Amino acid sequence: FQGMIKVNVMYPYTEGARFDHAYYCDRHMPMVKARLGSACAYYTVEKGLAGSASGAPPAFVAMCAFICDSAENFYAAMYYHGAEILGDIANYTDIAPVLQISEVVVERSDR
Amino acid sequence: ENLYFQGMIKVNVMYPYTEGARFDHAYYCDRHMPMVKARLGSACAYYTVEKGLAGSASGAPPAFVAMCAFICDSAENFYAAMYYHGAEILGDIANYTDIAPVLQISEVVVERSDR
Repeated sequence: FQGMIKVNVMYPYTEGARFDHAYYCDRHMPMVKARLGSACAYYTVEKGLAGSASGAPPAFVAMCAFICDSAENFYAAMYYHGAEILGDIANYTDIAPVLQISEVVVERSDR
Repeated sequence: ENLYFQGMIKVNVMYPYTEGARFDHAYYCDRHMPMVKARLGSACAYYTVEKGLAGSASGAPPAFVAMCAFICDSAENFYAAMYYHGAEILGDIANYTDIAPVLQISEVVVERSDR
């Protein structure tokens, strides 16, 4: 695909499953972005709070997104730096994430 | 700093991909989303929209056919808008899809890493 893409990493919520949010934001993500370099314009991070119903847990305990100009350049970066990136995951979680690549339709409505 | 969480939130609406199911991406983007934003008013700073292309596996479909996010300064303001306008918002979903979305509220930890 040619155009702006959004690579989503979405960790499903499970009661009692470990997800070290501080490590994820403070250590892991900055390292991942440093290795990705120009292959990612910016990243986003979020912490799940709730689902739709009152007291419903969120579907995902945590999520991130990598906003990139080229899907090809993103995958090439993930291939080359995969040992190091994948090797750091166990330091914050054992959850296997849902992985998706999407076309950015509206990056942000106000711009 | 604060006694309870009252920071920036991200409201995620995520439509699971279902083989052959209907999803009018044009209506969703140019009719539905601008209407939802109009009803949220100042409760939402901005919204985002995306179309699923693929999953991790080669030729694998995406988990979600379409996703959006409403970035809001207050959860309480978002919910107030949903009490006043949620009936209308939900009533419009049938005009572009029969897929029941998954809704999630998250704390924005990093809004964008380059800012």
